[PDB]
This record gives sequence, structure tokens and C-alpha cells, in this order.
Amino acid sequence: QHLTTSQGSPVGDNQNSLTAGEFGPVLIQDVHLLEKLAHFNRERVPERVVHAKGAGAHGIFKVSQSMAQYTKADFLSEVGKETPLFARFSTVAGELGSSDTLRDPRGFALKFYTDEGNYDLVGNNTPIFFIRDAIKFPDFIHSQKRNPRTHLKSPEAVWDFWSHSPESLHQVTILMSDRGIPLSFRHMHGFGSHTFKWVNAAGEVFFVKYHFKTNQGIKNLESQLAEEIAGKNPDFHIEDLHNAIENQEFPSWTLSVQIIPYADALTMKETLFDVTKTVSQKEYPLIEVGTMTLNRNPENYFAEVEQVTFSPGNFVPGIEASPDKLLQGRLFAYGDAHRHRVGANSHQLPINQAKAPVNNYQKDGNMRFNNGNSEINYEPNSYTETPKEDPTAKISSFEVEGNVGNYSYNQDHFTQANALYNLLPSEEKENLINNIAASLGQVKNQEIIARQIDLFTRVNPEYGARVAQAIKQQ
Amino acid sequence: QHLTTSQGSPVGDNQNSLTAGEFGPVLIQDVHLLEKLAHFNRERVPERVVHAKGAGAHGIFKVSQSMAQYTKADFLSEVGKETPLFARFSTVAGELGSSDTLRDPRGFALKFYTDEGNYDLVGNNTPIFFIRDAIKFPDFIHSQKRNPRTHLKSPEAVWDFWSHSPESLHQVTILMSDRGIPLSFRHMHGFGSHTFKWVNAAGEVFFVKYHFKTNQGIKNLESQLAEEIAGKNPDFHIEDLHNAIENQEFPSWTLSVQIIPYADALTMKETLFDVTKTVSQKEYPLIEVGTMTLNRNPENYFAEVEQVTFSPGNFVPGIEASPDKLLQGRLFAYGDAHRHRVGANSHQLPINQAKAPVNNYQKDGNMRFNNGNSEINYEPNSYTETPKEDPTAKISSFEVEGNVGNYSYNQDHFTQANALYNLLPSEEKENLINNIAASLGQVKNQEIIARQIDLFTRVNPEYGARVAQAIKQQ
Amino acid sequence: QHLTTSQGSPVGDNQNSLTAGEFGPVLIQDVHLLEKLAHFNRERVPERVVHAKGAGAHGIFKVSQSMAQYTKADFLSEVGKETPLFARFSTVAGELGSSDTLRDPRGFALKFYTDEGNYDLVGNNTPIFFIRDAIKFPDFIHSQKRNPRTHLKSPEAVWDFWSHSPESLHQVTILMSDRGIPLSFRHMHGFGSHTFKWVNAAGEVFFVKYHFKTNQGIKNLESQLAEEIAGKNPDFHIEDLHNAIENQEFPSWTLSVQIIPYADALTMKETLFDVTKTVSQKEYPLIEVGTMTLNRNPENYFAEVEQVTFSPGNFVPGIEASPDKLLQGRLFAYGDAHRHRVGANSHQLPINQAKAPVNNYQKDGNMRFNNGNSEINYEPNSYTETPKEDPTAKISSFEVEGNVGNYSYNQDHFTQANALYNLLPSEEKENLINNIAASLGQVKNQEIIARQIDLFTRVNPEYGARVAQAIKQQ
Amino acid sequence: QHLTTSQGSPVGDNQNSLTAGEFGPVLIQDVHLLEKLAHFNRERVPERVVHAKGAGAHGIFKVSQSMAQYTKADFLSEVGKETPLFARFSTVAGELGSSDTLRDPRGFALKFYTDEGNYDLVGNNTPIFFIRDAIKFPDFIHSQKRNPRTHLKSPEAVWDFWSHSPESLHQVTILMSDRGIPLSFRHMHGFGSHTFKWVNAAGEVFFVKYHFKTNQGIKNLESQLAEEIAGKNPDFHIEDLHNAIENQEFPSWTLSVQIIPYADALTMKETLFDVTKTVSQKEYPLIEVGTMTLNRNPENYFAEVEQVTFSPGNFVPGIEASPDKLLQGRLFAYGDAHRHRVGANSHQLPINQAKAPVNNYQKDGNMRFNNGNSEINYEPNSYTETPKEDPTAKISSFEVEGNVGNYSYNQDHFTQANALYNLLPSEEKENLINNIAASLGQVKNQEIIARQIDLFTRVNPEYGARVAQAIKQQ
Ligand code: HEM
Ligand code: HEM
Ligand code: HEM
Ligand SMILES: [Cl-]
Ligand SMILES: [Cl-]
Repeated sequence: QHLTTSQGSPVGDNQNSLTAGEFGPVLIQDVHLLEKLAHFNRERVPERVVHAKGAGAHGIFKVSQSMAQYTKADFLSEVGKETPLFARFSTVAGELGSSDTLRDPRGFALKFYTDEGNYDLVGNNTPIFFIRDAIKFPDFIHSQKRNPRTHLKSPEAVWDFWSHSPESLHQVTILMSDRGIPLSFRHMHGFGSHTFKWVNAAGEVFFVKYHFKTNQGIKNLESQLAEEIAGKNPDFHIEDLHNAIENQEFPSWTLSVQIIPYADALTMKETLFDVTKTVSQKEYPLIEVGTMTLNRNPENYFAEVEQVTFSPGNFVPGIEASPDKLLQGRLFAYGDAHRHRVGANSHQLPINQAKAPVNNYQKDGNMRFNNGNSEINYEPNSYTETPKEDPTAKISSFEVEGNVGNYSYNQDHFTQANALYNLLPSEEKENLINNIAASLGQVKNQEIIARQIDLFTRVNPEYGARVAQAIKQQ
Repeated sequence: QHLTTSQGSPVGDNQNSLTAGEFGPVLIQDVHLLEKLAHFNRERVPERVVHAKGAGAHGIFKVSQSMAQYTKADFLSEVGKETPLFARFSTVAGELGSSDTLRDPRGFALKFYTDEGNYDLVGNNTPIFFIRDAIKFPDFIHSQKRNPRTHLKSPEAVWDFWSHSPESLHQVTILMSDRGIPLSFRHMHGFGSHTFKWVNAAGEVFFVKYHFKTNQGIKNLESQLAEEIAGKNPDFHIEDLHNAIENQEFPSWTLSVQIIPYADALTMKETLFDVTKTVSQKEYPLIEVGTMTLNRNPENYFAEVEQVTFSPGNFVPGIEASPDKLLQGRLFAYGDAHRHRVGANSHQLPINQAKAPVNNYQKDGNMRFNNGNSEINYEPNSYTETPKEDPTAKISSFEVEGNVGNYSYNQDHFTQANALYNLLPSEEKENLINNIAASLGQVKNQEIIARQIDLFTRVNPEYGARVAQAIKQQ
Repeated sequence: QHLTTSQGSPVGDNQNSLTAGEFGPVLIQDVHLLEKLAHFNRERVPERVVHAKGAGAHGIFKVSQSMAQYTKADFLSEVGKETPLFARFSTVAGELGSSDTLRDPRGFALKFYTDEGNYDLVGNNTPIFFIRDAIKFPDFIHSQKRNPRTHLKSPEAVWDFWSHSPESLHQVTILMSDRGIPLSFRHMHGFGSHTFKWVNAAGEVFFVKYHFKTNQGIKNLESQLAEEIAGKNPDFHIEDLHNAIENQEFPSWTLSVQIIPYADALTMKETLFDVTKTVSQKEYPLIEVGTMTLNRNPENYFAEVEQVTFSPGNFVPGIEASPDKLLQGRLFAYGDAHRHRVGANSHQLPINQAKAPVNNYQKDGNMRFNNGNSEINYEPNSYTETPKEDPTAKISSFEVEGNVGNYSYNQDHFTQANALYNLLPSEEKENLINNIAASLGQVKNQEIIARQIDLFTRVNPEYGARVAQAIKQQ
Repeated sequence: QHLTTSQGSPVGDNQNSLTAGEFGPVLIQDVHLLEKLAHFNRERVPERVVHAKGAGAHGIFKVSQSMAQYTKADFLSEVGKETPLFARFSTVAGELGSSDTLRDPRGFALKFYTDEGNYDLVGNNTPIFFIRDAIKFPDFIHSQKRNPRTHLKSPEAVWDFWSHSPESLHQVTILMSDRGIPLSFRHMHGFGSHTFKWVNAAGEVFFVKYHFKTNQGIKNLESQLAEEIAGKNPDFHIEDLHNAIENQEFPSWTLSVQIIPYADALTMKETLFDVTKTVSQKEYPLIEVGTMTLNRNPENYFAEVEQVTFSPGNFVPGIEASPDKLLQGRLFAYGDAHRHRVGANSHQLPINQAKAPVNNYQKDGNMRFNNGNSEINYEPNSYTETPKEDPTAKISSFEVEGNVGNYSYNQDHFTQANALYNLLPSEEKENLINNIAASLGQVKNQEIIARQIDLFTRVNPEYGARVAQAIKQQ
């Protein structure tokens, strides 16, 4: 109840600075003034390079069907098994102050505090992505963000990049459909997007795809309304998630996976490891795993939502990486991003702490809250008591072939986009076309528009024709 | 024309990562992939704690009337004297991605590259401020920003704070008037707000107020339209400034000052050093100094607009600080903020470099681009050639009186706000009332609303009555 | 007992990196390799700008005589009152890897975890200092450290600076005496050096000087042996402190103060506020306060000794600052240094946490371990429950006189140094002279040596004569 | 000649702080005091995690024999071709203030500013290393540095680690020989240690080993003298290099390589890619390449020596990495270390700038000195003028075999160490034994000593016997 400094000393006057006489100059000995101002000056930290605008909530995951036959992952071992989790939803391009209701993919990050480590499933509200190789991420993101000279958004850059990257057609179609702007985070799906690996106790391998289906149903915002809400309420989605949980209308998602046995995978490498493609659900139907429920709002947004650190590379025994090139790059990127954005010791912050015990030889670093007791910080050592490797946790070995080199991917950039285009109801197709026209129509370089239109035409003649037609009407 | 790494080595493939066989894992030896991703991961820096959303432009200042009789400031010594300058305009509360057209004071920061050092005039588009003591800045800003728990804006906090800080009434009235949302940065005035000190060659002292009057005229956005534009174009003001300069419609401002001699100032301390008050232009009319013109857009936004560092404490001989408590705190705050946000050596970045020679004993620090030749980094020393103090630049001494202590200011919070309220034309008064009602009306704590309404009533009975009525009608 | 990653996931192989085939390239998907290497890469933090090489220990302070008649400081209110504390001893110029047994003042930093906040007494093993104005600290330290060009120590710089700063004579004499190199941290005294202020419950003011006298007695190392030990064992003092405590030979110090009533200061401002001078002990004898005992070694050196943050400005009710210009500058310097070296939230690290409750409106910042529950982060506010100022803690007001300006101190640089020179026994005087000769004798600029010798001659004719002669014999 | 602030404004008084009256408190408006102190507070940056204590110098490399037949490396294309370079020599374990003359490997880092990028050869004064897998580096270094609890060096940890890592025997033997402490940096050799790859214009591949032989000859310090010098002059090696260059006694090294054709290498993978082993000089004799000469001291130590960034991964066309596991980890480690220690934009500091043009899409980041002109920061793009990949620079592809997994290396840890032991003259062998005895003899755990002695015995019965015998005599 008494105001204090950061060292617990009481503050006598929090309204007036120490001054040399009523109208005299302010004194340097007003240490609290200095401290208060200095800490205020250091409140801002760098925002996430992408997915800066987000909302979070605590929850739980409950297994409905054991997956022990496919993975030794502890949190999925028994029916009814509960695991605490934390989720963060977000947009992609917008900065800290941007509006929620913009057209953009939505982040669907999940951190499961399992008994064998924190497992992160860092997905999106889309099963695919715009690119397939991590080396192109900075290029994609740069084209999606601000003009380095004017600081204004550049549709010219957005489309110039996509017109030279046909592999983005599938995701561009999803981005421009109605689902490009969800009604709320509670009304969108979640996907791991990448094909991941599951390994059971016997060492049997399976390639899987995660699908988090919203139990609230898919609902979107028409483009016009979304723009209106972007002005009337830029935190529309954040507020919605918070109010829903405070009103005890806990949103939930049913998680099911597509399971592809190793043997099967050997025939579909070009599809399975290309994140710009989906795996037919007729060939490999969804198998229910459990339910995710968000039931508790953060205590403090900055401490939990802003400081939380997710990484696709945060695996737990039983779940491993696949040769998906985009995923491969992400395995490095996130841990690296965390160290710059939060710090070498970000894992020590409450929201990032593991439920399972952490026993390392890792030491020091900035703001190290806990370095331990031990005099032994190296391994191998002659002290039986200290942490040792667990051979049991080695990843499953797989065969490597050919030469080390720079290989290109498949060129089947049109088939799946066309399939999606054909599945869209007439009313959504008109929106798809108008959304593209409104964006692509802002481009000045006629050569970029033509290249892009030829691309859409290759997906479906009507697709390209309709797009070209909508632009002419402006 | 050849893509290279940061060390100038050519890049062979910028589309595909090095992989162990066509469908094999990505290799750690792809150093460029690592570098490209790692540098991308470090692109974000902390945004300014306040005034994060801004736009900048290069320009010049030209003296129309020498001020040598009042100040020995070199850049104001001769008629026609030109000085290069850089300006940054901004809002206050919004983060990097926020919209331009929001109700908020606007920053009017100017950096003059004079022959005797970089002189910064860090003003606002208002002659006054909400508080008078720097110790309250973090409190004011916290109330103006996001709820620490929900991350949503809180009118409850905004008004709770103002209802307990009657000294804010004057500026709140300005904030809520039409000028609260300018049509563009080119259509608002600029002010130093604080009373500053001018000293001539003879050592004569004058207290002054800076007034930058827009030569394009004052123009504002009605609240409704502003909200609409906030959605349709969040970078409306940034784009406007850039287009105007690219179209050669160089915006300009006429600078004039109010000059109060030492002898006069002796009787007006309570008004002169209170930033919530203005000085009558009838008693002390504006005296023209020169013209500021913005005629060149930035080469790169991040390098120039984001990294530029301004400080009210960046004085040049002839211009000094006054005992204004708010100003006094700012003398510390900015340099401190720069060191955290940009770095100890931010002055070495092109946009922050002084035109005038920099000769110090300051050394090292992170990313030190230039440490010099000298073996002598201490003073006093026996080397005549090294930089020495210039007694000529000592500030003018002034008398100090009474006891060191925590003094409060005057309680005259209503008179000037009432004067302003009485000068507003009927149509703007209606807007003033509706703007307040829309905001204060969102508060839940009836005790806060009542306290605030009693405050407005004390400014003018009609003022408070109209506000109360407006709220009741919702 | 199982080795894990920072997220608690088990490590399968801590001896071999993931590789594409026995002799194939290392894979980027070995996330643990990446993490382990990356955290290792961030273990180093910037060392303290001064006093980088140190040792620490936990202990207690026990009051033997209540000081309630002179100060309302809670930790000194009752006889027998115990207060937990942490101490850090160090040299001044040496970097992290430098040897302990070098000639240099020794730091004597103490952090008392009192019930009204952490009180820091940041003193040295000397009652005085080399300079009297904080504006000269960077200059003094630069001259004391490495040549910016060669990175070698420079006696030319050391003496050039002292030869132009006669106020350093007193401390130079102490530095060059036998006490310039203590046998161990347990065999040196501690002093607050500066005159501080004590205020009792009635508001009565007293100026005080802190004296921590070693209960183990003063013992020093002859110059030759110290140099030998600097090679044979660079951590001689650190090891000594640790072994002594592990062997239960707890070192202790008896703290007593010199108490000067406010009114008495009227004739001593020139002495009392000039840190290059001491106050006569005959006029103002030592008054015992209590005993400090170090009885527990750190759990981890980096976490406690390296990360601890001390500040002379960390006062508690009853103890305040004096107008000593050097002290005044330190009031700013330390908190500022902490924010750069450790971080904005360094107060949250265990070693820096207050025992007394910390209730602020300060929020966020890098690595914020605790932001709290409250939605209210601004004051004044309408929530009675939130932290409020305690008028009772306001500092005692004192009168200010004259003009704001740049004033110079006293010119009596010789009297006290001469008194000390006359008190030294013949054998220590020979050492004093030889120590100076060995150092000053390395200077090349004959003008610097002459200026310095004239200075010593002014302290005492014999002093200067002996120094000049000792140098001649080289 | 006039002292100024960082913004070029003149300083009036650099000896006295602004004060409210002669004996009044210091004023916060003394912005220069604040700035001077604040910048001084930020002078320290984190030291290198290893090799913190070093010295540097500028020089040149002149080709004596063209290597065009083996590598297309531009700087080695013609006889007489000169390339500017910068070198940094250092120890390994010691911190910034440690002494030069300690037993430890010496760093031999070289940065060649070639016309096709900065090529870094980051070697040591030994052809081998203690470990063969990067995953063990943090463990090795931790054992070599300070006890986490006491902060004292721990021979118990040093030997515990080596006793469990027999692959270190070869390098330990070199470390303990006379060459463990060079007389000066000018009297030691330099090696790349790892086997690197050379590829010529026709695409032919060769595996190479770099050997920089000192033209001043090998000279060492006996252990006793080294310890003496460690106390008398901790910067003995730094001073030596500087004086030599200032006296125009430019030290030089003759570089020659061992060249192993791809076909030959196919049979020696276990030796070639194991850094604890050397390639026979009879089978593959040294082939002279050119001469390295150091002829210019740094302008400023901090700016050049402290801030320079080297990386084994900084290759230039014609030189590539080999599957050496230790090297592989280093390819990641250095760039990562630079980003933490110096910053994302360290490549922009003068000492790190490339001579060859740098054309990227990399942008922003902290302290970005140059972001350029371009509006185009993404690739692919439709602007012919912007930087594009150079397929010509792709690395040579090589075959990968088997399974992805955690493979262990060769177990031949004794043969080469024995060969070296047999080549040492009697007098050096006695030193080798005594050096080991003095160190290993300090270990308490008899089980560690026994394990280690059995290891030496396995190298050579006499080796182990002599070591065991030397210890017994203590
Ligand atoms: C080359 C490909 C990718 C790269 C290099 C990349 C990089 C990054 C980076 C640097 C961050 C910021 C992390 C932090 O600062 O904590 C991030 C966040 C995020 N990314 Fe990715 N990403 C890629 C692919 C993807 C994909 C395909 C998805 C989903 C399928 C995805 C979903 C997300 C999400 C949800 C976040 C926000 C996490 C949070 O809430 O903290 N990313 N990414
Ligand atoms: C106690 C009072 C105030 C405090 C403590 C304070 C503090 C700050 C801080 C810390 C910044 C960020 C600086 C940076 O990161 O470079 C800033 C920026 C700014 N402030 Fe203030 N401020 C106060 C009063 C005012 C007033 C009265 C005005 C104008 C009359 C003003 C105008 C501005 C402007 C224009 C900027 C943006 C400068 C830019 O474009 O970089 N401030 N302030
Ligand atoms: C796993 C093996 C190794 C790792 C992880 C490693 C890591 C590092 C790191 C992090 C640095 C500091 C870089 C900086 O802060 O700029 C460094 C510096 C250095 N290392 Fe290594 N290193 C390894 C092997 C080696 C080897 C085998 C040699 C020589 C054969 C070597 C020679 C050096 C040198 C000379 C420096 C100092 C460079 C300078 O002067 O700035 N290292 N190393
Ligand atoms: Cl980093
Ligand atoms: Cl800082």
C-alpha cells in the first residue's frame, strides 16, 4: 500500500520533483524521479519480426483417443490425459499497433507443458503456406511489409514477389477467400501445416498432419465490414477472445491427425514435404486425437503474451521433424529469434518455463534468474549424480541419398489451387475475385499484373479471366 | 548486381537451401541461409516509448529577422542565414502499426544542424501539455496506453487520471477541439510549449516561447471521417507528407517568438514556468524569426526517421533551459531514452551526426564507428592540441532561493481553459462536447465521471452542463 | 538426472552431432546442438565499467548501539537488531581477468536488506578519493586504464592527469602507502568516504561519516611479493575470502560513525563536502554502531557476485545525501550503469530483490519476471487499495543560496596529505617513496614529472625531495 | 580544439558540475554531466566467450606461387598478388584482464579483404584441437574456465574432462610441451587446423591444410619465467607485437599448404576430417603459397581489435568447408556470436567492412549505418538492376551416404601423440612431464588422476610412468 522504489524504499512525493526552491531547478539527487523515468524509458522491447499483433490464453488439452500405436509422445499416451497449454493467436504483417481485422493468415501457436518437455505446435489457420524454402522467408516478408523508402504498404511489391513465385498460388487463393479474415480467433481452424514425424515405442515411423478444427464453427468478415471494424475497433479479435473467456464461453478445437505410414510416404515425398500442398483426406482421413480448450485469460499481457517463446523445434520424444525445407529453416529461426527478442534466458520466464525438470550444463547469460548449486558445469564428468544423455531419446534414423546440393522442387503449382477454386460456392468466388482485383488492381507495372493473371489462368481459365475482368472495371 | 553475403562473398543460390540429397535434411553449412535468416531476425528495434508512429523529412530554416539582440545563437545571427534541418511528426500513444488519424497531440520535432552544434526543438502541435511535472509522465502515459491485463485501451484509466489531475483541463480542451485531429502534418502548428531562455552576447537574458505557424493553414478532420480513414488508410498522414514533397508542394512554417525580458519575467514565474499555460499575445506579441521549409523525403525510413534522436537538452550557445519542471525532467529523459533505444553511439549515425565538429574524450561503446587517432582520452592533459573547454559557452547564472524541497504548483487550472472554451465557435463547441462525451461516456465508475464533470463545470458552468447532458443522452 | 534442453525435453546424444551419414555434413535439425552453442555464445555480459574484478559473501549486521537519536533508519533502531546483508569487494582498474594483488583502492560495497528497503553503502577501503567532482570521473578512469591506441597501461597518462589535479595528492599518498595492497579483503577497512546525512524522527539533522574497522586487523603486502603473487595466483584475494568463510573464520568489521550536528557544519562546508578530505577524529570521535559479519559464500558467483547491483542512491528513510559533488554525480551514475550492464529489471534478480515489499507502477521492460495482477498502472487513481506516496518519507529540506553556476572547490590540497606523510613510520615512508618512484619514474615527459614533484614538495619539502632522488637512482 | 557534447555543442565547464549555489545540490539540467557519465557507463561490451585477451595488426599477403591449379580463389590467382589483411592473436581461457604469458593455445585469426569478399582463416598456433565434435565445445570451455561456485580455476575440472575425453591426448601433449607458451606472437606458427576444401575453375576438388610458418622462428618461455612475466608484465605479448611493428621489425609468416586430391581423400576420411589428427608431411609435403606480413599497428584498439569479427564460415569462391564435425559447428557459432557481442550490423564497422562490394536485401537492425536507396528489398523481383544470385558460386556437390544419425569417430587417440612424444628432445620431455605434473598433481580425485595416467600410459608406457613419478615427488 506504500509506494516504493525498485529497492523497496518508500516514496515520499510522487507528484512533485525535488527542486532547489519553489521555482528553482530540478535536482539530480531525486533518485526516484530518475529511476521512474529510466525504467519507463526501457519498457519497450523489439516486437516479433512477424506475428507481432496477438492475443493469448491459457487452456488444456484432453486426449480422447490414445495415439500410443503411432507415437510415444507422453502427453498423448492415455485416453483422458490432460495437459496444460498456452496459446497465442495473431496476424502476420501488422506491427504492434495494427488492427486485428485485416486480410492475412492467422498464427495459431500452442505450447503444451508436457511431462517430457514443452512441446510447441506453431501453426497457422491455413494448412499450407506461400513458399516452400526457408531461404525465401525474408524476401516474402519484406514484400509483405512496408516500402523501405516511404514506409507505406506496397501492393506492387506483394504481387511482384508472388508473380515470380507461382508456388504461392494455392495459399494466395486461401488468403483471398472469405477465410482470409476470420470473425474471431474462435472461428478459425488451426493446422501444423508441415508434415511432421511420429515414432512409437517400437521405433515404427509415421508421417502426420495436424488439424485443429474449431468447435465454434468457421465464420468470416466480409471485406467491407472488416475495414470498418479496423477503424472502429482495432483490437476486435483480442477483445473477443478475452470477453468470451471472461463470460465462460470457453472456445475449443478438436484435434485430429492424418497418419501416413513410412512405407506409404516413400511414394509421396514430393507432396508430403511440400508445404504448398495438402494430403487428400479421402486417401488419409482425419483421426481424432483430443480436444483443446482455452479457459483462462492472462494475468498480465506483456509478461505472458508478449514474452512467450514458441518454436517448431521444441519437440518431445515421439514427435520429430520431416525433411520439409521450410520447416527445416524454422528449426533454426525461432530459437535464434527468441535470443534476440527476449534474451538468452527467456526459458526462465514463467510463461516459458517447462513443467518437466530442466537439467543442463548451460550457464550464465543476461538476467540469469537461476544458475543453480553445482560446481560441475561440464559433461562428461566423474559425478554420477549430474545430468546424463538419454540414448532412448535419439531421433529415428532415416536414409539419405544422392549429392549435397541446391535442389529445386516440383512445379505442380496449379492443381490443388484449382481444386479449391472449384469447391468455392458462387458467392465466395465473387469475393475471391473482388479481393484479388482490389489488391492486384493497385499495381502499376502492367508486366507484373499480366504475369500474375497468366498464373491464375493456368490454375483455371475462368479464374484468370474473372480476375482480369474485375480489374478492367476500375 | 551480384547478390553477396554481409562479407561480400557471392551467393550461388538464393532460392534453395543446401540439402543432403533432393529430399534430404537442410545442412548447417549453408552459412548464407543462416546469416540471411539471422539478420532478418534482428531487424526490429524497440519503438519509441511515446511518439512511435511518425514521418520525417529534410528541409531548411531561413532567417527573415536577425535575433542577435536577443540571443547569440549562431543559426539565427543574420538575415537570410540558412540552416539544414530534419523534422519528424508523430502521434503520441499509438504503437508502430497504429493509424495516423487518431485523436492525440502531434509531435513536432526539429533538428537544426547549426555551425555550433545540432539544436533540437522538440515541440508539439499544441502550446501546452497535460501535466507540469516530469515525475508524472509515466503515470500519464500509462493511463493513455493499454490496460496491462487485457491490452485494450482504457477510457476508465484515461479519465481516472485526468479527473485527479485538474491541471490537464486546458490541454484536454485543446485535445478534444477540432485541432485534436489535423487534416495532415502540413496543416497544424508547432510550438516549443515550454518557455526557453535566450542570452545575447552581452549576457542579457530573455525568456521566450516558440511558435511555428503553418503557411498551409489549419485544417482538421471531423471525428467520423478520421475513424473512417483510420480503417481505409492507416498511413494517411505519412503518405500525405511524402506525396506533397514528391509533388514539390513543399510545406512551410513561419517561426515567430514571444520575448519576455528578465526584468519582466521576474514577476511572472508562476505563469512562465507552467507548461499548462500560455502567455498573452496581446502583452507579448509574436515576433517573426524565419521560415522552415520541408523539401526532401528520406532516402530510407528506418535509417533516418526511425533512428533519428531528438532532445530538448540539445542546446546551442545562446539558448538555454528555464526552470519549467516538466522541461527539466525532459533534459534527462531523452538522452537516456536514446541510449536504450538506439545505443550509446547513436550520435554517429548519419541522421544524428552534427554538422559542427565533434571533439570529445568519450570513447568506445557498442558499434563504435569512429574512435579516432589520439592516445589522449583524458582531460586535463599536457597536450595543447587536444579539445579544451570554452568558458565562453557557460550558461547564464541565475539566482536560487529558499529551500531544497518538493514544491507544488499553483491551483489556477480553470481560467485559461475557460478563455479557450469561450473563443470556440458554436459548431466547434458542439464537437468539443461530443468528443468528450464519446470518450468520458465510456467510463463505468460514476465517481470518476462526476469528479471530471465537476472539473469542467469549474472551467465554465455551461461546459460541464453540456458534457453531462451529452453523456446522459447515451 | 536426465540431460534436457532449455524446454525440458531430453537430450539423446550429448557427444555427437546429427550427421547425414557417418562422414556426412552436420544437420540444421540438431536443435539441441544449436541451442547449446547459442546459449554458450551469450554467456558473457559487459563487465562493470570499474571494479570489474571482485568477490562476494553473504552476512549480517548487528546493532550494538541504537542510533535512534540521530537517524530514524529502521535497521539501526534497536540494540541487537539484525539485518541480512551482501558484500562485494574489488579492485578498481583491472578487468575481469586481472590479478587481485595489484596496487589500487579496494571497493567495499554493502547491501543491507532492511525492512524499509535495500540500503546500499558503496564505499572504498579509503576514507577519501582522488577527485571531488563527478564530471571528472571518466577522465580519471580513462587515465587509469589502457592506452586507447596500444591497449597498454600508461603511467604517463596516470601522472599527467594527477599532475594537473592536485586535489588527488591526499589519496595518491594513501594509494602509494602500504595499504595500497591489502593482504586480503579481510585485512582492510571500509569507509563511506562521503559525508552523508542522518535525520531522526523529530526531523533533527546530522552529517555523518561511516567507518568500518576490520576486526582482523590491517595487514598489507610488500610491493615485490604482491607482484609475485599476481603471477603465482591472480585470484589470491578471492580465494582467501572463500576459504576463510568455508573454514568458519568469519571476518567481521566494527562500524562506527562520526556525527556532526547540522549547525556545526556552518564552519566546515569546504571540508565536509570535499571528498578529498577527512574530518578530525579528535573533534568528532568514532561512535560505535554495530558489527558486520560475513558468514556465507555465494551459491553461484555469476548469479550473485557478478549480477548484484549497488547504488549510493539506494537510501532508506533516515539516511540522505549531502551536497558532496562527487556523491551527487554517483546518485545518477549507478542506477544508469545497472540498466546497461544488467537490465531495466535487474531489481528482480534474487541477489537484488528487496526484503521489504516492492509496490510500483513501473512495468514491463526486458526479461520482466513479474508484472503483477493489477489493471492499474498509473497514479493518481481512484483505487484506494493501490500504492500511494508516504509524505512521511520526504527528505529533510535544507536551504539553497546564491546563483546556479559552475563553482570550484577549495585549494587546500596539501595540508591533510602532509599530516598523513608525517604520521607514517620511517619504513613505510621509504615504501611510499619507492612506490611513487617506480611509477612516476616510468613517465617520459619531464614536464609532467617536474609538475608532480613540485606538487609533492608543496605537501612537504622532504616528500618531494625524496621522490625526486629515488627517481634519479634509476 | 573546443570540447563539445556528442551533438557538437560546446562545453563551458568540464571541471565543475552545475550546482544550485556554491554548496548547493547538483542540477539535473547539467545535460553534459549526464551525457558524459552515461556514455562512460556504456563503454563496456561483452568480451569474446573465448579468446578474449588479444592483440591485432594490419598487414598484407603476397602470393609467391599461384594456386590456380587447385583453387579459383581470387586472392591466390597470380604470383605477386597482394591482399590487405588484419590479424588478431590471443589466448583462449583468460578474460580481458588476464596475462599474456599463460599456458594455453594461441588464436591466429586472419581476415583477408579479397576482391571476392572477406575471407577469414581462423586458426590456432597448433595444427590440432582437444575435441572433434562442436557439441562438446561448451563442455570443454566450461572445464577450462572458472568454477561456477568459487570463481577460481579448477584443475580438477580440467582433468576430469580430459580424462573422459582421450581424443584430447594429442593436443594436451602439444599444450604441455614448450610451445604451450610462445615467447611472443611473432614466434609461433599458425594453422587452419581443419582440413578445408579447394575447388578450381574446372570443378576439380582438393582437400587442404593451411600452415603459416613463422619467419622469426619458434621460441618459447620456460614455465617459471612465464609465471614471473605474468606478474611483472601482463601485456607482454601485446606490447611485443606493437613495439616490433613500431620499430619496423615487421613479423612475417610463410604460408604453405598440404594438398590432397579428392580421390586420395576417399581413402583417408577418418584421419582427414578428425581435427585431433594431422596429415603426414612425408606423404603430403608443404607447398608454398605466399607470405603474410604484419606492418601496421591499429589506429584504436577497441574500434579495430575488440570489434573485429572473424568466422571460419566466411569463405570466398574456391574455398569451401569439409565434413569435419568441429568445423561444421563453427560454421554456425561465429556468426551467431558476432550478433550477440557486436550486433546484427557488425559488418558495417570499418574493421569488418568488405573491400568487395556488398549487395543484399538484408535491412535495418540496431545501429544500421547504411540502409541504402532502393525501394526494392525482396528477391525475386522484376528489376533487372537489383542484385541476383551467381550460379557460378555454388559450392561443389559431394556424395552423401547411409543414415541420418549420431555417429562416433575413430578411437585411435594414442598413435600420433606417441609419435610427437618420441620426437621431443630429452630436455623438452622433462618439461612436458613437469608441466603435466604441476597441473594434474593439483587434482584431488585420485580416480581422475589414475584414469588420466592410464591414458598417458596408453600413449607410451614411459610417458605415463614419468608423469606418475613426477607427481609422487610432490
Ligand atoms: C521459413 C519459414 C518461416 C520462418 C523463417 C519463420 C520465422 C518466424 C519468426 C522469426 C517468428 C518470430 C518468433 C519470435 O520472435 O518468438 C515467427 C513467428 C510465428 N510463426 Fe513463423 N516462420 C516461418 C514459417 C511459418 C509457418 C509455415 C507457420 C505456420 C504454419 C508459422 C507460424 C508462426 C506463428 C504462429 C508465429 C507466432 C508465434 C508467437 O505467437 O509467438 N511460421 N516465425
Ligand atoms: C515529463 C515530460 C516528458 C517526458 C518525460 C517525455 C519523454 C519522451 C521520451 C522518452 C521520448 C522518446 C525519445 C526517443 O526514444 O528518442 C519522447 C519523444 C517525444 N516527445 Fe516527449 N516527454 C515529455 C514532454 C513532452 C512535451 C511537453 C513535448 C512537446 C512540447 C514532447 C514532444 C515529444 C516529441 C515530438 C517526441 C518525438 C520525437 C521524435 O520524433 O523522435 N514531449 N518524449
Ligand atoms: C566447436 C568448436 C569451436 C567453437 C564452438 C568455437 C567458438 C568460438 C567462438 C564463439 C568464438 C568467439 C567469436 C566472437 O565473439 O567474435 C571463437 C573465437 C576464436 N576461435 Fe573458436 N571455436 C571452436 C573451434 C576453434 C578452433 C578449432 C580454432 C582454431 C583451429 C579456433 C580459433 C579461434 C580463434 C582464433 C578465435 C578468436 C578470433 C578473434 O580473434 O576474434 N576455434 N570461437
Ligand atoms: Cl542475439
Ligand atoms: Cl541502457
